[PDB]
Formats: sequence, structure tokens, C-alpha cells
Amino acid sequence: SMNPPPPETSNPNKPKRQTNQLQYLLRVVLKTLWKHQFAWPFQQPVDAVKLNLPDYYKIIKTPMDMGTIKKRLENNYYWNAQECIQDFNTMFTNCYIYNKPGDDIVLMAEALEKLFLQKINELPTEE
Ligand SMILES: CCc1c(C(=O)Nc2cc(S(=O)(=O)N(CC)CC)c(C)cc2O)[nH]c(C)c1C(C)=O
Repeated sequence: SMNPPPPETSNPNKPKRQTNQLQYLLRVVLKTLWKHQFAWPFQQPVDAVKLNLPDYYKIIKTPMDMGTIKKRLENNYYWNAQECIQDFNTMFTNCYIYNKPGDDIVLMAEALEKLFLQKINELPTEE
């Protein structure tokens, strides 16, 4: 099969707000992970056609990646911070589901998740 379209990132029928937690998720959390030496495989959707991974989208039906999360934040897609945290968690579990343990991609995902969890523990106070 061809790749699926990427996840939706801007929905004009969704309400929009700025919150301290959402701003922190973009400016501190996403920004910090994005610049990590292991971020690159997670900066865009998996191109399963070009990577010749024909079963990727047979196994992974809720794909997610940081490029998508960044666009969601930039376009006010999320109302609650948990929606964003959930997308990060989906990205990491997809990696753990599809890949064999001990693969480099898994070790990279683990390092990113550790950094993510550290940053998530310092979320600012809710309004
Ligand atoms: C291992 C596949 C994968 C990636 C990934 O992105 N791998 C990848 C990307 C590129 S590439 O992005 O540079 N590239 C050239 C533009 C794509 C064709 C190259 C050159 C080699 C790679 O192994 N990410 C995730 C989450 C996964 C899995 C299955 O969990």
C-alpha cells in the first residue's frame, strides 16, 4: 500500500486557546526533544514506502510523530495538554510495538522518552 496521509494538524472547527501548559509543551518540551541527536527519525511520519517497510501501517494504525505534534501545537489543535502528551506517548509506544527490542530505533526512542518524562514533570501550573 501507499503511505497514509499524515495526521490532521489544523481543524478550523475546533475551538482555540492558549494556556501556560500548551505554550510550555511547544517552547520547552517539543523544542528540546526536536534538537536531540536522536530526534531525526521522529521528526516526520514514517515513510514506509521509501523505507521498504510494507507492514508498518498494517501494524501501526495510530501513527504519530513530532513534526505532526509541532504543527498541532502551532495550529491550536489541542485544547488540553493531555491531548498533546497522549500524542507523544503514542509515538513512543508505536516504536515499541513495531520494532524488535534492542534495535537502535528503540534505544533512540527510550532516550527521547526519558527526556520527555523529565520535561513533563516540570509542567507549569494549570489556570
Ligand atoms: C526504522 C524506521 C523508522 C524511522 C525512520 O525515520 N527511519 C529512517 C529515516 C531516514 S530518512 O528520514 O533520512 N529518510 C530519507 C529522507 C526517509 C526515507 C533514513 C535515511 C533511514 C531511516 O531508518 N522512524 C521511526 C519511528 C521508524 C520505526 C519503524 O519505528
